[PDB]
Amino acid sequence: LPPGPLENSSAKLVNDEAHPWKPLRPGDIRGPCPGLNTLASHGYLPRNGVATPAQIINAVQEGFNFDNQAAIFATYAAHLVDGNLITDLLSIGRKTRLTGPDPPPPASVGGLNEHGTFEGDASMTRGDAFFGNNHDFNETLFEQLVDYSNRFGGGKYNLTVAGELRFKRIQDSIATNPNFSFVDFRFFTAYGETTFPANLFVDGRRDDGQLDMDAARSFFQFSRMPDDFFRAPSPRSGTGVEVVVQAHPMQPGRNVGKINSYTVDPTSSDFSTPCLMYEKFVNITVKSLYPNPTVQLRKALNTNLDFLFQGVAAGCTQVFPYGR
Ligand code: HEM
Ligand SMILES: *[C@@H]1O[C@H](CO)[C@@H](O)[C@H](O)[C@H]1NC(C)=O
Ligand SMILES: *[C@@H]1O[C@H](CO)[C@@H](O)[C@H](O)[C@H]1NC(C)=O
Ligand SMILES: *[C@@H]1O[C@H](CO)[C@@H](O)[C@H](O)[C@H]1NC(C)=O
Ligand SMILES: *[C@@H]1O[C@H](CO)[C@@H](O)[C@H](O)[C@H]1NC(C)=O
Ligand SMILES: *[C@@H]1O[C@H](CO)[C@@H](O)[C@H](O)[C@H]1NC(C)=O
Ligand SMILES: Oc1cccc2ccccc12
Ligand SMILES: Oc1cccc2ccccc12
Ligand SMILES: [Cl-]
Ligand SMILES: [Mg+2]
Repeated sequence: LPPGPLENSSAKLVNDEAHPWKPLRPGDIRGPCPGLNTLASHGYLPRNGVATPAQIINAVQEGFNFDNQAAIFATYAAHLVDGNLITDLLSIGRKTRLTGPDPPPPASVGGLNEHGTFEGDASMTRGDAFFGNNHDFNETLFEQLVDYSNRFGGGKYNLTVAGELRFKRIQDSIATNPNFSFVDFRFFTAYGETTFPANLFVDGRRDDGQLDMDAARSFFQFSRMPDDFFRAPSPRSGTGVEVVVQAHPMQPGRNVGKINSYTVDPTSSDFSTPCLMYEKFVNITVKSLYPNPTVQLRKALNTNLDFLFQGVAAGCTQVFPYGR
């Protein structure tokens, strides 16, 4: 079962004796998420970067005070499209035999590195998949984050910086990635993610939304908590996302095989239709990976889809692609 919320959600030291940072060993997997990467590199998750959904939910709550609903939604969304539903294992990065025997095509079980399932374009510190690497820390992109922090955040990363950088990244992908896609699930996650450094990488004794660049580099590049890092003082995920959207409101769309051809997609969900984002994720994205599953897969899909629905913001109706 998905873990419940923390019994005690106070700020506390999370870079502690039981959770030291260690460098990668051969075979250890890190991916496009600096949060999960850091949890793995401090042993909140298995240090090889392969974990169960329950391990992931417990780690994001314990290590960073990610809220339960967001933890559940993200984890089961990722697991459904990138994880092995039979073995209950998900790679936080590149596809690995460690997640076990694969299901039939067209399912990929590609880990979080898979492009276009969860991971997508206009990431802050990772390049678009089209440019060759959607997962490793990129120094040039991080230096741009520092520059935007200097220009809009007084040297710190905050929601104002997020609003400007989010837009810059979109516009750079429009200008250079002929395959740029910015619809549906990615349209939502691209905004929320930009709040996470301000909400979750800021020491919880401050919780002031102003992330310094030394801490930012430590998390984004080295998957390492600052010495003496306290987690956030209460559960939170994407609060302040409205600031980021309001800075430069966008419509969902994509380039259409050429640069500078961004074309709005009226079939995509947007922030006015959050339930549509959920329904399309299940009916189209998940169903297309598993169009006619065999018995054990069908049962695992339905279980994980029920868990996903627990993380859906209130008011949406559950959909059942494989029946009830
Ligand atoms: C709850 C389970 C989570 C999963 C499965 C997950 C997975 C992912 C994935 C696949 C991405 C790539 C999005 C992209 O293409 O840019 C991403 C982005 C990101 N995640 Fe998470 N994430 C989770 C929770 C968290 C938490 C708790 C934090 C912070 C503590 C966090 C911080 C970030 C950041 C900062 C980015 C954007 C990095 C960048 O653009 O350079 N995530 N996440
Ligand atoms: C919760 O944890 C905090 C910090 O570890 C501690 O001070 C407090 O006594 C615990 N109990 C409650 C209910 O806050
Ligand atoms: C290009 O976008 C398509 C969907 O429009 C996606 O299937 C594919 O993985 C993307 N390729 C790259 C390398 O960006
Ligand atoms: C990092 O991002 C920059 C700017 O988009 C790009 O030129 C470069 O190919 C990427 N990779 C490396 C290793 O810098
Ligand atoms: C970010 O920092 C800048 C400069 O200190 C400040 O003007 C702005 O109000 C801050 N934004 C947020 C959302 O804290
Ligand atoms: C998803 O499929 C369900 C039937 O299982 C249907 O009721 C619903 O309208 C569909 N949603 C979308 C957005 O296709
Ligand atoms: O927008 C989001 C909401 C909740 C969780 C997320 C995890 C990763 C990336 C984006 C997320
Ligand atoms: O309201 C939201 C919009 C987009 C992404 C989010 C991620 C987490 C939590 C809330 C989010
Ligand atoms: Cl919570
Ligand atoms: Mg990306």
